[PDB]
Amino acid sequence: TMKGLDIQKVAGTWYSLAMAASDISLLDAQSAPLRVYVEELKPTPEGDLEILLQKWENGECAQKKIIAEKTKIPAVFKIDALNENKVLVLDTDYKKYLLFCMENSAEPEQSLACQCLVRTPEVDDEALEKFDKALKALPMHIRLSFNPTQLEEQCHI
Amino acid sequence: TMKGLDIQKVAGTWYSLAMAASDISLLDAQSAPLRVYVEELKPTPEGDLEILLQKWENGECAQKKIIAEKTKIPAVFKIDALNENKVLVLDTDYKKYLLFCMENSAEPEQSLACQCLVRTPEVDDEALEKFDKALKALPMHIRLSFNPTQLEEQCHI
Ligand SMILES: [Zn+2]
Ligand SMILES: [Zn+2]
Ligand SMILES: [Zn+2]
Ligand SMILES: [Zn+2]
Ligand SMILES: [Zn+2]
Ligand SMILES: [Zn+2]
Repeated sequence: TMKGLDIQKVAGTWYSLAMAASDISLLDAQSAPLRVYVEELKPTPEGDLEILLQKWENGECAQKKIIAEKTKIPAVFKIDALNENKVLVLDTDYKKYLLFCMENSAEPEQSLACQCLVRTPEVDDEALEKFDKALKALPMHIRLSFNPTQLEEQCHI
Repeated sequence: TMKGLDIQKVAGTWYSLAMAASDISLLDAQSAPLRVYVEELKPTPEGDLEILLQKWENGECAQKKIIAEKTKIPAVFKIDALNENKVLVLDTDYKKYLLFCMENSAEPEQSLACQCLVRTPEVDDEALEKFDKALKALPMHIRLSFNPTQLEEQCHI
């Protein structure tokens, strides 16, 4: 988990370039439970974190606003959404990429999903290498990526 | 492509441990067109290669045989497959792992799919690292990894 995280500097728009998870079924279908496309991060003054993302539901992408609550580890947040209860920030440079995981701490290998976010819509090979470097110590069995045209196509339905 | 490959040596039982493809839709469900699980390679006296595999098609785990005809490259075979034209053997050591891709000469990008095969139904980190470096240049938007108790389950789950 990240040390020295300044949550306020992650604010603004983001794109889901890649995602990976501990169980194939968490991401394989367009309707899979952790297939989510992050659009905005909105930190609060108190230091909580609003996550704005799109999820497929009943034929259409739908916006979800997930309130991530501050905890005693600065880069760990508590949630009650998507059947997860934690959001972990692994690393970011604030201006280019951000790596975050979600999991259900009660069954982590059934529930862990990590994403590589980028600030701009392009395939950033260096951000992906950082992502893959973070992932090799995690029990991932599926990894997906989306170029900018593919990402927009996910909700162009 | 591997060079000085000895087809007779690859004969015998194998298990599909990991899979990767250019297009998510080639592998993202059991029903997906290139989700195949290889059971046995059967080299012919004539230098061809019969490939036995399972494929979940309707409600079944269909058993399927594909005949891969020799070409004037020892590591490339012609098939008419699922909708693929070639099987390319990239690397092997006969008794641990074998790496192969399938593609269509007509439109390879929307058709490339590769697999890491192992002889024992064990997760083998060394085979998987060979696979990853074999593929680090290719634009694969889906990569899948199976566990020990999927390796021997019919159509892996
Ligand atoms: Zn709060
Ligand atoms: Zn468990
Ligand atoms: Zn590149
Ligand atoms: Zn595992
Ligand atoms: Zn629509
Ligand atoms: Zn022949």
